[PDB]
Amino acid sequence: VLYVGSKTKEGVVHDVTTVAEKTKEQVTNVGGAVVTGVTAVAQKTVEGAGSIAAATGFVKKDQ
Amino acid sequence: VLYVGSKTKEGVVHDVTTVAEKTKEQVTNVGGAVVTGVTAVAQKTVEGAGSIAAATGFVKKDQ
Amino acid sequence: VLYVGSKTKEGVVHDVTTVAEKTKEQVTNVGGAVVTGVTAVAQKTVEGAGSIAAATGFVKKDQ
Amino acid sequence: VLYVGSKTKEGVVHDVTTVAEKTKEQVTNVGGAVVTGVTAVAQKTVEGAGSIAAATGFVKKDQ
Amino acid sequence: VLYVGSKTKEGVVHDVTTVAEKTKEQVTNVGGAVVTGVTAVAQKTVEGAGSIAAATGFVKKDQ
Amino acid sequence: VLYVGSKTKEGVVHDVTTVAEKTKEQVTNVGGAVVTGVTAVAQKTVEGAGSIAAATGFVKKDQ
Repeated sequence: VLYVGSKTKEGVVHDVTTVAEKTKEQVTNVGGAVVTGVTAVAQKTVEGAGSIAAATGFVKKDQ
Repeated sequence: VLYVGSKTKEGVVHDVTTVAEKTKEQVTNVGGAVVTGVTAVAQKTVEGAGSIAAATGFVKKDQ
Repeated sequence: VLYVGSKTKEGVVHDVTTVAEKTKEQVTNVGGAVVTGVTAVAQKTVEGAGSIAAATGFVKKDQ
Repeated sequence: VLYVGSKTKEGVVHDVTTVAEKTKEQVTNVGGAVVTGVTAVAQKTVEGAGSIAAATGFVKKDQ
Repeated sequence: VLYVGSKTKEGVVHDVTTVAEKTKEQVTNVGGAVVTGVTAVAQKTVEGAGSIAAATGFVKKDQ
Repeated sequence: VLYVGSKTKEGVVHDVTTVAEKTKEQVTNVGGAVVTGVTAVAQKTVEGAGSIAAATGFVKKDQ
């Protein structure tokens, strides 16, 4: 690897605008996962067997 | 690998605009996964057997 | 690895604007995970087997 | 550029919930008026002398 | 640029919840007016002499 | 730039909750007016001489 004057931009998130508006919201949850907001994940490298990069609303029940 | 004056842009997310508006919302959840918001994942490399990169509303029940 | 005058930007998050507005919100939760706010995760490297990078609303029940 | 117009809610009614359970009700009316249920009126304009907008359980015995 | 207009709620009614359970109610009315339930009126304008906007349980015996 | 307009709530009613449980109620009315339930009135303007905006449990016996 060798850069010379290069404007590299690996693995980013930007300029994310959300104008939300809810007059009413009701969330009932039992055991599970609920996600209703803004999420932003930015990773460059994730190495590993069995791993999980960037879960969101994840439900895992193994044996 | 060798860059010279190159404006590389690997694995990004940008300029994501969401104008949402909900007069009423009702989420009932039992055990499962619900996702109702904005999500933005940006990864460059994910190595590994059995892995999971960028799940969203994922339900895993193995044996 | 060798950089020379390069403006590298590995694994970042920026310029994330959220204008939210909720007249009413009701969250009932039993055992599970609920996420309703703004989240921003930025990692460069996550190594390891079985690991979890950047969970959000994660429910894990293994044996 | 992206434009989103101006909402307006001149004279509305919404989100009226009434639950009843194991409810005994006995009513005896003689010449009068009785109201026992849910009602919702939404008008924008009512004009005129002597008018009666949105009566409910009204009795009117003039001479 | 991104524009979001100006909301307005001139004369509304919302989010009215009434639960009842194991409720005995006996009513006897004679010539009068009785109101025992949920009501919701939303008007923007009412004009005129002698007008009666949004009566409820009203009795009117003039001479 | 991002603009968000000016909200306005001229004359509204919201979020009215009433729970009742194991409630005995006996009512006897004779010629009069009785009100025993939930009410919600939301007007923006009422004009005119002699007007009666938003009566409730009103009795009017003139000569």
